[PDB]
Amino acid sequence: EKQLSDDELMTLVQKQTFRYFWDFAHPESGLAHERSNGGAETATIGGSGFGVMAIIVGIERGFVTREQGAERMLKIVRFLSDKNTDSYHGMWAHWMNGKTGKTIPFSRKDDGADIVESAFMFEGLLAAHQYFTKDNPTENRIRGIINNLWRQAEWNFFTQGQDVMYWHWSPNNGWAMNHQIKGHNECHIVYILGASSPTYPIAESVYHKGWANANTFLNGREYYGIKLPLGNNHGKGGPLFFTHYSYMGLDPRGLKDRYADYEEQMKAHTLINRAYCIDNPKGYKGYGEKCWGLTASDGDKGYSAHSPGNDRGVITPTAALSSIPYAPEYSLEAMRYFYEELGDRLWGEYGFKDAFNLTENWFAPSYLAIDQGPIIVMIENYRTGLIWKLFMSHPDVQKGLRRLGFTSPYLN
Repeated sequence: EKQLSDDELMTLVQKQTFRYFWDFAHPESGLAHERSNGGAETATIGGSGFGVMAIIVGIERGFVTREQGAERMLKIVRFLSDKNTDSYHGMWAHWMNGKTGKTIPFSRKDDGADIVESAFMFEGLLAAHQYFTKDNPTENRIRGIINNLWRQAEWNFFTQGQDVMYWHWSPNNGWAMNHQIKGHNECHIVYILGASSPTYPIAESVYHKGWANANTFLNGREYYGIKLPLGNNHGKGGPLFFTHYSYMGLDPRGLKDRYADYEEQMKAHTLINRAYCIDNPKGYKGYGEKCWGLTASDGDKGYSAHSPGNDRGVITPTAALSSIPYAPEYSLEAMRYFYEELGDRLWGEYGFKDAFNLTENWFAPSYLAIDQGPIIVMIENYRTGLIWKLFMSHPDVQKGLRRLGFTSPYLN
């Protein structure tokens, strides 16, 4: 078969992966399954938030019509806002039943609000609020519902009156999960949305003392000749998805606060993760320029948060692919290798399967919402900046970023 151009390849990857969020969505709610080989019943909130962004990409790419996409979006936001769908202080659980809306505990004491998952949902919903701007009954109602959900999200409750934010709260276990959200990981957007709230905002000191002070925050060390501003030391920044989940709507290009240049952060982390793979210090089969990218995913021995400090021989396609706006030539090189060389075993119904290990000759049988979503959306951000422009246009997001001391080309 003749080679696809880069534009053709990108479009095929987006279109095939889009099936996960459109055709494979729960029919009652429009929410995304956590994985293709799990419950029939489980919907994931953070992943569904990526799905919301995937729907906007799909309309713009002509995978569905605007009327179809709006209809689906209305189904989603109606389900999430329904009084019979479980919520806690305006937040949802990590998992819920995709037909009934009842919480499914993620672990024994994690059976209430998950504000990181809910923040990823709001990242998508605020983009959707800024996209569905037509004066017609469906889109008027989409915006109304989203604005009410946004105004009802009680960010400051999750501070317990302290200078930091907590990940969970439960009606049955209160604050027992006791997990402070400390930087620099995937949760940046939680503090930005907290600062942006028109109704339950956090104090600035919550960001500066809670998020911005941790062994895993200021880094500044050099790895393979590259300075990494922030993130885990031993992990050389950590799993690569830390450059994806909060930066689907939040555009890191020209984004700066008193701690970092976020464009530098995302590029440094991506190139270090790649350099680790090229170095291949553990000698795994196939690690290289064509085959790089370590992040959390399924694995031949089970799920793990793979990274240069936890390298188990598993390459995970969402790592390189979703980092496309940060190192496009290198991500396109990995994309083409995954499709053209590994495609007979890695490519299937919903795109690239979750992960593979060439040393153990293993290819994941699964697809995961949280790995598939960023592939669709970050490809689009690279090609047109679509989701970035929508999210960064929201006037509360702009207020929040200013409160926290950010500068950006979107601000002024």
